[PDB]
Amino acid sequence: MHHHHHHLVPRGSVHHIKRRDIVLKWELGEGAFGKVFLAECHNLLPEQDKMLVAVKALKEASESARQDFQREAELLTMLQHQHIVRFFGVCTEGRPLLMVFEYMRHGDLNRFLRSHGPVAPGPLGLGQLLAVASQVAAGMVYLAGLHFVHRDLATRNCLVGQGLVVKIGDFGLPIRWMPPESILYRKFTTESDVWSFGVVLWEIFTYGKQPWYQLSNTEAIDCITQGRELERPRACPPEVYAIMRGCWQREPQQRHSIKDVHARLQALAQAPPVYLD
Ligand SMILES: CC(C)n1cc(C(=O)c2ccnc(NC(=O)Nc3ccc(F)cc3F)c2)c2c(N)ncnc21
Repeated sequence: MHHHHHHLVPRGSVHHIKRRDIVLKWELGEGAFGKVFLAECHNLLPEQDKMLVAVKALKEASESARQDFQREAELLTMLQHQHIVRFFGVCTEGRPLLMVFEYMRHGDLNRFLRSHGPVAPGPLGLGQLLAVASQVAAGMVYLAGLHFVHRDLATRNCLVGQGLVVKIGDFGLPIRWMPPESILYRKFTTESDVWSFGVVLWEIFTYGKQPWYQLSNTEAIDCITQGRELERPRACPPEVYAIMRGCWQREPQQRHSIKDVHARLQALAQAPPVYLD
């Protein structure tokens, strides 16, 4: 399950949290690897008595999922960046096994985009869309630097916190976000992650619409394999569509580097261009 991350070697140990220090509130969602709960966590940070956290409860026993749980926890503790979801540790005392993350109050970025279409309620402006995009790109620059291939970058896998802080996570094939080599040859690299970033930029600029929404799953596989490109969104300035096109070069080695994509988005976010649909 985590074999593609074998070159990543953990330094220190995973942080352990006592079960009685976690107080579950209510389910936030579930999906692939178990239920996720909002909870209060005690004695985690020396400054605060209690704080809000998101807790993932492992469903299996197993003991194949237990070995995978330990490796996953070792990898998550290695990821420390302003734009990567913050992992606090595990609770391994009894069943179920728990993973604890910093709570992000505004939830997933896909739902956030869809509810702020054409926190401060209302439509996100160009500056805000560029700030979201720049933050996701900053997280992807960090993962590329670590040689960590995400494999499922999409707005549904990003979280929004206080003050519109955006962080990348992975909550559980995502064919519509994949380049041809990933669909056809299962080749997942820093370059397939940059292609998925281009699709995330398209999601941001369409306010969370599904890529290839006009097509069935089969039609979308065929279109990606044939090389058809997603259309420029109405809210997307020409400068931003050029970034998307750079991410979508058919040849992986011709795609723009995430460092340059991030730097371009930084320049545009600190600007932004005078564009009106
Ligand atoms: C949308 C709801 C239900 N939700 C999920 C929250 C999580 O943080 C969460 C849930 C389950 N697994 C992970 N795993 C993870 O992110 N792994 C991971 C991270 C970076 C990376 F590059 C690769 C990775 F595999 C984290 C969450 C929150 N923290 N706040 C609010 N809602 C949350």
